[PDB]
Amino acid sequence: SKLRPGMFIQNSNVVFNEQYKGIKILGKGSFGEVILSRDKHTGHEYAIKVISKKHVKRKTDKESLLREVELLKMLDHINIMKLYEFFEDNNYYYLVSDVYTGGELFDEIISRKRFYEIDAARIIKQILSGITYMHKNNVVHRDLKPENILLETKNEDMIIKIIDFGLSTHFEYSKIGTAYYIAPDVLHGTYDEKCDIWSCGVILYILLSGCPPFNGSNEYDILKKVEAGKYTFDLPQFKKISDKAKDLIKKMLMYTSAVRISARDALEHEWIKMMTSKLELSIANIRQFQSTQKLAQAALLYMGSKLTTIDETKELTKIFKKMDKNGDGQLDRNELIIGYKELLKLKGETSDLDNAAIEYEVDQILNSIDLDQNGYIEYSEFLTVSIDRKLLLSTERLEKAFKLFDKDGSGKISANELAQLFGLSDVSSECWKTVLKEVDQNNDGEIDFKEFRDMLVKLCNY
Ligand SMILES: CC(C)(C)n1nc(Cc2cccc(Br)c2)c2c(N)ncnc21
Ligand SMILES: [Mg+2]
Repeated sequence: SKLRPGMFIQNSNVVFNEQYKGIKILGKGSFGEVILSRDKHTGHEYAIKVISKKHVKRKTDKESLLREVELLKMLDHINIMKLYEFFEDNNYYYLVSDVYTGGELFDEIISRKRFYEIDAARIIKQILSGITYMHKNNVVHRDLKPENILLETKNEDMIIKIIDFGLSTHFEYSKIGTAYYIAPDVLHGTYDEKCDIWSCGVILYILLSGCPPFNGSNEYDILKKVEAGKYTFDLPQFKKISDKAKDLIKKMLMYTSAVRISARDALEHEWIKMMTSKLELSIANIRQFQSTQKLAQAALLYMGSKLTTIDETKELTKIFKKMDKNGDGQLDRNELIIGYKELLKLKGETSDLDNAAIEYEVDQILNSIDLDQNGYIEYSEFLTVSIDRKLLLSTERLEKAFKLFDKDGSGKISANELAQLFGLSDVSSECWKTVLKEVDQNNDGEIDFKEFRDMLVKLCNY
């Protein structure tokens, strides 16, 4: 968790397979992190997903994965992520793909001023076209979420790009919005290509209403409704939505996979052929549903970072204690890096990419401190700044998620929305309510952002 999006590593000179030079971290996806990399010889830029062998187990043998890759390399579709190459070392699996500067689908949608029914039709059509092509070539996604649906460019020429296709069949860990889209076929272990239709049917339902078919402020609550398969159109949003659109959803959300509509039949459905041929939807509900998920995970990452950083601080202090032989408290720049590495060795786990992140971590803390030019640093001061910087980064991510959440709000969070946020964060109702008392002083039932953060801090303290 030492690699953040946007961070440059080209000074570190990290090379993958002796031909791909790491340059910029684009972020993190399924099973690993994605790194912008340039070809050492040609100069092509690529996106490389870095899956580590220690954190992520493999569900299949080495022969089957290679055959799957060779199949994915020969597949070309406008809505499917291109896979150029697969390789591995002692610590990582590497997947080389194209660079998509667009971003997630639901993010671009809630960044727009408004959303129409025709827009949702064009989006679904591209998705189904990609799913159809992959199904014809016997490839199943199994894990289709709005996170796995990107755009090629920042446009308008909207081009949907489906990613992580076929990765879930071979990989498994050894986020928060996954239970909404998972098919009952997968939950029963007996899945086929029809599960991707279910996932797409759920997305269409959300694109049209702004609300999940199978809702809940908790994974167990959501998965129970998915298991039941009981959904409805009893919403104010579906009152203006065409019967053609409802007919498509009904066919895609069939519990029995044999009865469930296929990808090509859905692509040739009456609703798509009419709406994408040659009425404005609730964008507020989509924005509410998306930002709530984003703010909730930002809350988890905040509390997660603060709590994790404390324990490693107590761990690095022990290590730095055994390195400070004169007891002056000052350590070398080289000694600080060694301490970080000895933390990993005592945990079993270093890699050159990992060593690069460590140096970057150390330097960024040293760049925040008025350094004495004797070459020595107080490690207590070092760890203190380390804590504050990680707290600062967590707040900035919290500010960005809140900005999206409060686009058309009163600047405050309700008491109900906290229940939805902390519910998805698996936080006990007795916990955040007791903290809400200390945070809300005028008993308004509503609180601003600073007060919301104070809650997260006090929760790490309870
Ligand atoms: C937003 C971010 C998480 C940084 N991401 N994720 C992917 C998807 C992806 C999926 C499988 C293998 C690779 Br390479 C890349 C991806 C991409 N293909 N291009 C640019 N960013 C990407
Ligand atoms: Mg010393």
